[PDB]
Amino acid sequence: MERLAPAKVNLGLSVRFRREDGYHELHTLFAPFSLADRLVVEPVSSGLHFQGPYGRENLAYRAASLYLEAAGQPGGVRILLEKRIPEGAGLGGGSSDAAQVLLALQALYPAEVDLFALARTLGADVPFFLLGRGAEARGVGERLKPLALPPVPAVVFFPGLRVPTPLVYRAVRPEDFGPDLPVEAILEALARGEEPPYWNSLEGPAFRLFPELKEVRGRMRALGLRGVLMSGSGSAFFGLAEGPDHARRAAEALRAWGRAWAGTLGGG
Repeated sequence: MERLAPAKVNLGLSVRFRREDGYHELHTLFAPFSLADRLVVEPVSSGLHFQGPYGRENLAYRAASLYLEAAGQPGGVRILLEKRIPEGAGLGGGSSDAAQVLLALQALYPAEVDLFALARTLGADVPFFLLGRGAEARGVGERLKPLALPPVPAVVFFPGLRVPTPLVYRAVRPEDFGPDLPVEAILEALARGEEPPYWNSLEGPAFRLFPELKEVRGRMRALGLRGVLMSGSGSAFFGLAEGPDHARRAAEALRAWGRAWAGTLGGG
């Protein structure tokens, strides 16, 4: 079986306050983006044979192991993961990989396994990717409500500036806290091709600590992209294009400074 595991971007991210539990309450939109890892998943008589980054620590490996356990060890599987999405950049490739492995095994080895229970065990964004569409999220990003997003042309850019993800959160200050995102107005702005009334509260600390990031945004703005945001905790950025040729040409120009892809954001 072949599968495609699409990326996501956070189409706006607002840090609402610090919770009684010490994490930050978010309000954020998750939008699928068409850049996708390719997975080949095939049943075999025995064993779990996995090729991809991180070996046994890969979320998709853990997904397969959990599934086969839940299903009463119905047989083996061979999984090949070909990465197209950069890792640890706010794009959710690993979570998407794991979702597709769950869905593939569900088809290959039906056994009334509760995929969402497994996905919540795996955590991160696996429950989101199982939905196959956009979502509005609260809590720490895990409390989901489905959201229909208009499909629009977009560009994702990866500058190669990795820091541990807790850093950007530890750097957040009360002065960075925002209101809820105006969800309907953001959707309207996407469909109308306007500048969306969104923000990413994490850009507060991130641009203060890493001024290189403002240069990334400026470069994307100069190519005509609208609504340029760092995606979640970063460091990937996205921007909205006027049309598919514009997305392609802006992505091509950005390759001078890093990795870029033209695609579609939203769609379900």
